[PDB]
Amino acid sequence: GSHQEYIKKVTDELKELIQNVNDDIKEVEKNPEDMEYWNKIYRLVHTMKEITETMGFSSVAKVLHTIMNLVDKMLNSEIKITSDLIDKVKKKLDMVTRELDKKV
Repeated sequence: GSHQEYIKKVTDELKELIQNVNDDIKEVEKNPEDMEYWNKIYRLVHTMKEITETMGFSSVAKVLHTIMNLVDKMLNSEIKITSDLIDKVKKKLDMVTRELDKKV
């Protein structure tokens, strides 16, 4: 129904935002200290979090919140940006993708 189309539109939007974050992570991988990509990433994730809260996707929101915490620490120089820190971000983003997949 129209409501089924709505949910499909919303989940497709979330998948596009995730792909956008993955595309920026590929770039920041080449130069981890590039705060321009970390900032864009933070704002993309914040956008996704807003959507998941609206939708009541609580399990996804909690992972997104975790990613924002980590990225915020990187932005406000609370920890040094390593390969391993980037890996934990990637690992969570993949969790987000799986958890979301369960909505269709």
